[PDB]
Amino acid sequence: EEREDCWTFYANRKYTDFDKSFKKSSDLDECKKTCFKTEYCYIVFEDTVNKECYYNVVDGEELDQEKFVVDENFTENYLTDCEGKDAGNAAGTGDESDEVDED
Repeated sequence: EEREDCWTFYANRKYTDFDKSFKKSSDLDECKKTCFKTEYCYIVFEDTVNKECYYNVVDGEELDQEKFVVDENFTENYLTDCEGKDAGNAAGTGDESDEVDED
């Protein structure tokens, strides 16, 4: 749906581990839908190069951007202070940190 969960972008990051269990299919819609689906609805990891979407389907509320280190080929965006829809749109996924072009 056009009312998404709003993912707040902070930085290109990874703490170099994907144990939190993510699934990758890149459909913006699919990702929202997956987010809305679990409990957690909150962390999403995107592959900057492949333009892919991994959605965190488990509790990783403790995944903090600032304890996270930079994985250059990934963009990290997490639902920050939304927990509802109403007007849900947030185009910031891989938007911050321009290296080559817009990435």
